Amino acid sequence: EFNILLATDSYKVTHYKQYPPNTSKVYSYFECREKKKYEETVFYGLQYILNKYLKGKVVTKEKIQEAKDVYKEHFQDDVFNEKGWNYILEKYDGHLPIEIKAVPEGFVIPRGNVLFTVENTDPECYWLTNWIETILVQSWYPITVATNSREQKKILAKYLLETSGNLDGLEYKLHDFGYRGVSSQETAGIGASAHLVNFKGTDTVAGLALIKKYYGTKDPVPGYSVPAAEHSTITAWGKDHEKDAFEHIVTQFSSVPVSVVSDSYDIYNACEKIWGEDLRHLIVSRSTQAPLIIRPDSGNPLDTVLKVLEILGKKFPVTENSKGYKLLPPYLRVIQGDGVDINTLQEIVEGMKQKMWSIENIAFGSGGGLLQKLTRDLLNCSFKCSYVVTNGLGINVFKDPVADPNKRSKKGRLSLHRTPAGNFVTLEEGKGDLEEYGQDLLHTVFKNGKVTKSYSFDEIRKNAQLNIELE
Amino acid sequence: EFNILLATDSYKVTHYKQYPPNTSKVYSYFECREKVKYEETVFYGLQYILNKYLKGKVVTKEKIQEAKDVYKEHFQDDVFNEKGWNYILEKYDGHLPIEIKAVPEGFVIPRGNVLFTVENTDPECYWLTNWIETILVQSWYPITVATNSREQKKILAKYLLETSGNLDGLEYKLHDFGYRGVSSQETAGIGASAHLVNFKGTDTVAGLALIKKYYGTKDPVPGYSVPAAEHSTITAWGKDHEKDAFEHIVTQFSSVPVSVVSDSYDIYNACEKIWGEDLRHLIVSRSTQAPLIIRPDSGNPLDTVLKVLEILGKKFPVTENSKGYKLLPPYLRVIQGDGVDINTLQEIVEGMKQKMWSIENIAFGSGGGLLQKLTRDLLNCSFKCSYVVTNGLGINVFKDPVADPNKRSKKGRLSLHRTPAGNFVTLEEGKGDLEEYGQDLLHTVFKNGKVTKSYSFDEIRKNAQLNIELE
Ligand SMILES: O=C(NCc1ccc(S(=O)(=O)c2ccccc2)cc1)c1cc2cnccc2[nH]1
Ligand SMILES: O=C(NCc1ccc(S(=O)(=O)c2ccccc2)cc1)c1cc2cnccc2[nH]1
Repeated sequence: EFNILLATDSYKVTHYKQYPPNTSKVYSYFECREKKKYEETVFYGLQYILNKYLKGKVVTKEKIQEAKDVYKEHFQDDVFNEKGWNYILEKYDGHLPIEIKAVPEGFVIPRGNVLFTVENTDPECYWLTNWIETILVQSWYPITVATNSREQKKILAKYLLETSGNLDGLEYKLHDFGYRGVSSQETAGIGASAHLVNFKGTDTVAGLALIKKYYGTKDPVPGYSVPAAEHSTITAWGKDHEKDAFEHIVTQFSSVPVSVVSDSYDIYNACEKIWGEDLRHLIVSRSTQAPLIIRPDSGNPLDTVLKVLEILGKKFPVTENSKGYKLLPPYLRVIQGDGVDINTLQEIVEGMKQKMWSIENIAFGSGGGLLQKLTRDLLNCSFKCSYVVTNGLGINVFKDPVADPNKRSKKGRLSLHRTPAGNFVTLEEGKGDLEEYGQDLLHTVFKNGKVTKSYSFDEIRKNAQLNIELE
Repeated sequence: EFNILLATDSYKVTHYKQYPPNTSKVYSYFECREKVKYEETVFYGLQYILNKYLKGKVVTKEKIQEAKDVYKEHFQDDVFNEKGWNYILEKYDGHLPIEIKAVPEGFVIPRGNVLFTVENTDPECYWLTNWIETILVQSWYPITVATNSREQKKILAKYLLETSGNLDGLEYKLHDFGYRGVSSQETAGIGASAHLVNFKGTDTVAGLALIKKYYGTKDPVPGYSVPAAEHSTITAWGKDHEKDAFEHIVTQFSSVPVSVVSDSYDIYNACEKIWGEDLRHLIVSRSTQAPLIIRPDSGNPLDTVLKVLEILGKKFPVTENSKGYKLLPPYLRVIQGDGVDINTLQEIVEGMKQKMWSIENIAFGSGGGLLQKLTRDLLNCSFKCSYVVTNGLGINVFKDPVADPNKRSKKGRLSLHRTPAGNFVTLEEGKGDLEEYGQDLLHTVFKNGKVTKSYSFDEIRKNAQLNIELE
């Protein structure tokens, strides 16, 4: 079972002995710190952590004893704050005396702004605010997946609009292939849910149950997929029977969309001779609601996509759309799901544009690039103490390392506001109390063991919309 | 609750319909596919997956109904194999009719070798082998963390041996700081445990319980830490009271090791004037068993380490060890825990060596670098079908994409052997049965719902030792 007393960085066990004596309040905040790309971030994922790990009776006698036993051996010393944890158990029935205020989930906020704050609500628990730093900071992951996914949606929207004149199908242009490529089952669910803030296509099934349990949608599910082959279902037929595999699969799935990986032996032969000649009659007969989606899966991504389109364009009837770009017939599409990250995505769509191919023709799958190849450094997600009260006096505190001004932190009590021009600003040093900038955009989402404000997945999706979608 | 029917890539739900008719066996294997770095891998983490997710009754009537209901919405159609899953429920009381063979955990094996194989044990469940691809392929993560951690240990060993003449303390030279920097609590535990295959220092407490539950150690715990400050326990004292904070902290922890982050405002001032003058009397009085460990945390990692050492060397009595390298007195050490990955680690120890500083003086902390900044591409961890039986006939199968020879997969039934020179070789096409290469080194680790062979964490550590440790 999960034990919050064992869910912190080891050294934090020792911090209750290190704060100034007579400290009654420790107040800390989280930001995606500005660095001297990724100018704005999607705030998403805190509600998951609040519900799964922080709410309700999270302290018990048994959990306190288990932590005491572990830390005795881990430190080879008795340094654990048993008294402090006992107090929470006795006084609050094991509920955390903490208040967390946060910007609404889905909100899109420029770098360098307060996203949430944490403070103790009982003077005895001054040490608790930063105990939970470690678990709260893991919100960096859904924030970063959601943000990077959104930035890819911006690229797709730009190129789809330019080559087609509209945004039809945008929400299915980047499919999550990352289940096998992430570090754990839990990460899979969290990451997939973050991608679904921006798109509707996922093969990472774990995301669906997470959204249903912690957020909720009006629709039965937040994400969708369609039938498709993998290399094993082609290669199992034997090297000389690739055509037989293709025919069997597209016939099994004749009335729904189906994707067929086509590079087991020779992608170019498969497109030109197998699909383009031998089995063409099974392709040209398909419904617009049930295309074949050809999937290359190796070679230089841009070079391969362009060559595949070039081949298909000569075996199938291509049209020129009203923007002047080439368009495959509606029963035939392509998905590139190898080597796709934000950089290569951009390279591929720009390459297609240069060769006069509409982005209507293609969709992308991304796995490791979408869900695993991300770190806390990308957006400088960071949690810092900005305000303490000692001997009844509040003091504004901060770090400001001489050799790195980028690591300077904010001072005092913080609040988030709209500017007169409709942008965002974080006020420091309690200046929000002057009420010169309208209402604080941070809302209490957690207090004394209870989740106090929640958002549905639908609301989050609404908040995270692109400007171009809004327009 | 976890549901194995919902723990696969969506498209695999549709694969049972795509294999050749009358296929009775699907046999697949995992390797770290061959491409100058990472020539050998540490096999670790499958035992966790087998126990947490695959063993025992993993199919229930309720789980089948849940999956059916989810997939109907996710695919907007009825494509889920209810019959196949009901078969497993009724015939085997929901135990998976699968056999997995694997190399022992902790084993260090060159790239491009079979590490584990999977096949179904009931002809009706031919589809099951690749259903569990997704969950098994997540073994990439503990393998990759353990491997990259071990590669860092090789660097540290080389330089510690050169500069000091021995390997004392090697096992505490790379400390895990990665708890906040990984993508989930589950990942935290898995990754921390993988690092502990090589070292004993961790702040990622989640790793301890995972090891205790799934592997086991003779010792009470597999990993250790010591008291230490964070920026908040320094900055909370106020900007003008950094000295007061330092004095309080080292006095509270006067007889155990303590690390104190010293760069809140000016690391060089902190080292030269606060530690080196104002509080020097509190440092030179400490026990060899209780050093102060000074922690810089910003600036260029190499330049900052070198400058910190130069400052301390002029304020404290430095000796020259038997190798001719400079050594701080035993009550004083440094830890660099900012910007550390395998590359910067190498740069720092080489720079220290060039400046005649012993590696005895320093330890490293690594967070995102150690546990998060890794992907499945680093070692090319991959699962592929190599052998099928259809119409009673076994066929060797494989992919071999024309544009990427590096993605070619192995053919037929596989086995792992010792060569005459004592190295590893993987035999394909069932050739292990020719008995020209002695016994198969893989062991059956899972069969029909039961874990059939397992390893303690102590044995895994022994298997993963460096050659230099063995010498
Ligand atoms: O083909 C796969 N999944 C099915 C699949 C999803 C989306 C698409 S699409 O073109 O975006 C699309 C979306 C919506 C409606 C129609 C078409 C095609 C097919 C798969 C490969 C793979 C590789 N690695 C890991 C996991 C994977 N899933
Ligand atoms: O200081 C920290 N932990 C305690 C800490 C562990 C090991 C060391 S050591 O020098 O390797 C050492 C090991 C064994 C015996 C003596 C000395 C020093 C101090 C910390 C910073 C941080 C930053 N980010 C995240 C999480 C962190 N923990």
